[PDB]
Amino acid sequence: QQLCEQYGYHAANGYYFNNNMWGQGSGSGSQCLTVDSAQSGGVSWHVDWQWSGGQNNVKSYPYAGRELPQKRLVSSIGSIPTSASWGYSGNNLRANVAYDLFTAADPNHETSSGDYELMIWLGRLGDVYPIGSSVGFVNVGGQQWELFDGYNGNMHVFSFVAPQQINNFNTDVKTFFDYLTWNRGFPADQQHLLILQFGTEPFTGGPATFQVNHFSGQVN
Repeated sequence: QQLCEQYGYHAANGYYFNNNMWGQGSGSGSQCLTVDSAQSGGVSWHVDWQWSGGQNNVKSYPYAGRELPQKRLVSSIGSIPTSASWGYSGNNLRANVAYDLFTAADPNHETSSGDYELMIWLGRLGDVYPIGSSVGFVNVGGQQWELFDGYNGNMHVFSFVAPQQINNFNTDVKTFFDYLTWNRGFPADQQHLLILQFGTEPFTGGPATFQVNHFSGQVN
């Protein structure tokens, strides 16, 4: 499946993919997401892109996501085992590589995509910035991260950013949720987990390829 249109979309075997060129209007370029494998044990895919303009504007967030038929209360989730293997190539890369999760208390959350957004940046290429401000370094699930805290509209956004790129990553994402409820006031018995996604936010550069050798994730 080759997904070049702005919102070309594929789903199979419990995973979905979206080219997700939502910011294409803030610059110029092209992008195609190709699905290499989509199985119940995990997915494989890559996206090719070239992007220019809008120096500090995200052009897209191509991703694969785990299908979540029930939106579970974080306090009800035993674990979120996930595994990711990726690589980047191309010139002048300004992009990140990140897990993206969203939670909300009501299903009809009106003015935003979720009460909370939780990102985990495995990659940070070039001078690119998460939302909010640094609150320092924290240790979660066997790794040290720079935690960013901020708001994107109504949404409270927590970004755990790896100080050097992590190309092969295994964790339980519930431990990041635990960190947030023990230390940053996250209300675990009110927020339902809406989304578990993984991909790349390009800003500028290319011709580039973000290669996902393997992604898997579950909400248990």
